[PDB]
Amino acid sequence: EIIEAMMKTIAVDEEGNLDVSILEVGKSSKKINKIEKPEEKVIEAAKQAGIGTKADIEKLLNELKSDGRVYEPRAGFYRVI
Amino acid sequence: MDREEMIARFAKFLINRLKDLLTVTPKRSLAIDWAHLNSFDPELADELLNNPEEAIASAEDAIQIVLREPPLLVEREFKVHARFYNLPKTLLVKELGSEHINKLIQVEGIITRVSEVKPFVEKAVFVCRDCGNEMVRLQRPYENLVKPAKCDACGSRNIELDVDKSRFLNFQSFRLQDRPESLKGGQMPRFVDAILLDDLVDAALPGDRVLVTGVLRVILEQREKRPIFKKILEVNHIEQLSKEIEELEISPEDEQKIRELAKRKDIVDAIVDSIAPAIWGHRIVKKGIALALFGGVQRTLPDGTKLRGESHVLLVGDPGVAKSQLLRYVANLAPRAIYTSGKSSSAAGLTAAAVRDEFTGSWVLEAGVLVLADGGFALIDEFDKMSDRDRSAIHEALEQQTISISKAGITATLNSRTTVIAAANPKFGRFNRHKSLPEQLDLPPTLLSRFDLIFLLLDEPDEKVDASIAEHILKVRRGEAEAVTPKIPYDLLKKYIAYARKNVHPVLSREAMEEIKRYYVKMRKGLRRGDEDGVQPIPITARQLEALIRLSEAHARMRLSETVTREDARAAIEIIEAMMKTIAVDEEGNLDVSILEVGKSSKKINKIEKPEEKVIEAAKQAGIGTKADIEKLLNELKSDGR
Ligand SMILES: Nc1ncnc2c1ncn2[C@@H]1O[C@H](COP(=O)(O)OP(=O)(O)O)[C@@H](O)[C@H]1O
Repeated sequence: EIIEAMMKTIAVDEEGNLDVSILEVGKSSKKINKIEKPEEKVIEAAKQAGIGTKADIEKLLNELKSDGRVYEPRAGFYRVI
Repeated sequence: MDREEMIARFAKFLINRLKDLLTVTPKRSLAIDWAHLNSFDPELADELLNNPEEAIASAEDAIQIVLREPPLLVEREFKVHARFYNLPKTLLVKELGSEHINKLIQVEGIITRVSEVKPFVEKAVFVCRDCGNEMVRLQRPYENLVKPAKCDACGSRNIELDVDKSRFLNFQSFRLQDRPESLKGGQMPRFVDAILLDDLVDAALPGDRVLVTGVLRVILEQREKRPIFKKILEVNHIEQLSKEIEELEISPEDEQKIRELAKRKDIVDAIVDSIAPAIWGHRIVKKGIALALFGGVQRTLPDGTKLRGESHVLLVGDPGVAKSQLLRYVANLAPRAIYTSGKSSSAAGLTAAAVRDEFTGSWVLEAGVLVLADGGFALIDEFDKMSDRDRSAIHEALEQQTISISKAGITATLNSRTTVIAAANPKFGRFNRHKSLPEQLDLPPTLLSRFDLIFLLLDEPDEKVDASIAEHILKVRRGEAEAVTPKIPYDLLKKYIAYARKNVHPVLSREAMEEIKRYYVKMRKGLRRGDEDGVQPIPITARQLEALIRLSEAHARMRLSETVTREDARAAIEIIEAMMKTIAVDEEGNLDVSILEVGKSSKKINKIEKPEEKVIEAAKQAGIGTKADIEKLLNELKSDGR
């Protein structure tokens, strides 16, 4: 009951994934970052695949710049590395 | 004390030992035995351990007289260093303390660090124009800079060094640590820095078992206190340790029960169940580790090459499958095992590297876990998180079993004859069954071509396999007897592995040769016809054929059989076929992963795909891939600039 009440008050995931180990959920996080990682796939894959909203993909491509998943030498054009 | 009398006593004991030296003139040293001197003159041999400063000097001048007096006397009286290789007691690096200072000791261990061939001046003649030219202030190579404050002859202070008349000698400083084979029980890698002189320099490499016997000297490196700050063993003689002392020994009463255990039925099943009894399942992984412990025969061909005799294992899987625990139980079960992590906690944590010492700033070659465990095992946990320097040298240490470093003024090659039973974690958190192994593994694709066994300890939810592991963990926590205890005790099994890796050397038989041949040709043409008009898949490579023979000989050595029985070669096929499913089979067809990938499809699509608003549409109606697949294809192409 303590373990059950802990998982409920945390809301760790929809399917109860162990986000405490990877800091990512399979459905809402791992599936999106797997499909995400001129600008061919930056504009096309964001539309025909329906990966997410404009604000949702913006934070993912931003975090991809730090982890090394999206590289863009120039500001006008952005690419995925 | 009675130095002149000791010279006469040394000359009395000195003559068959000096007789062969009288023949060989270029020999610049003389190997003298302490037990021989103890038989001739026990009181003289006792002074060797008590006052080694006056004993070595008096013995050198004494044997010089025993050299010039008889015939065949050399013209130039070359320096004859008294090398006492044998001693009545053998000390340990951990047992060594401040009590044995200025005493002739014989400490055993393994060399980890070593310096270059640094020349040092023996007779430091200082050039003083005013006066006092040939004056010598005898300095030792480890000692600090010696400089007189004033000339006693004329009172001048114009002091300088005369390196034209100075007689320089060779000098090398190494680090002797505890042997990880047996002295690792103390769990303290204590070190005693030692020095080397002429005929001792370049006499041993790092990661080698040596038995040094010298005088324990001291050095006042710091001026913060009058007492010494660091002790340095002045090595008088160096010698590599014998085989019996550097290998596991078995009692004669145990040699009978080890042979009795070999005659016991289902010996293979007993050893598999005896390896990590706490963890549930993974019997294929347990048998694969068992084949790695009883490594194959290592033979050398007369053509110069040496056939490999090790089987490296890699345990890839999601977190929570007790893949790190499997590297623990084997760490204590294996005879010579160094349990370590992939994290580069030191400059030479994984592979031997070069680092400048803190004493004189000179680069010293420090060994690693793949060097100290030579002729043994090295269980590397978290193999996917390694430094770039270690990742570049493991490609050679796993196949050629050599580590050739030629940087930082240190050029040499080591012997990395270790069985790397490693375990890596996927860089995506959990391993996906829809992607190949190097796609989710941080290890390079060429590095995977070295491991003979790669098991996938994946986590799969199933009511049958989860209810068994749940009740098994409960039995382990409850303290159940048969749930934690092995069928073969760890103490006896540790000797059983050393007995097989030393005495039993199986040889291939005609029955097993036909089984290895029929299996290799059976895999051929398994999937090559599939990917026609392009890169045809190679289901099995000749590299894996050598790995199959190593596993077939591993199963014969585990049974303590001097021949590879047809049943032994069949057992290695099941383990290979089981790994096939993990990689290169039962996944993207055969040839999967291989060197880099199956290519059957990926490579095939690569050649077809090979201001870009037109090329995205061109790939659409081409039908080579869906809009989602052709999207992810160019992300990997943009990664390499394509
Ligand atoms: N077959 C098994 N039997 C018993 N315990 C297991 C088994 N598989 C996984 N475990 C459990 O997994 C937990 C973590 O093990 P660990 O060695 O840390 O795996 P990893 O390092 O991959 O996370 C342990 O508490 C252990 O009890």
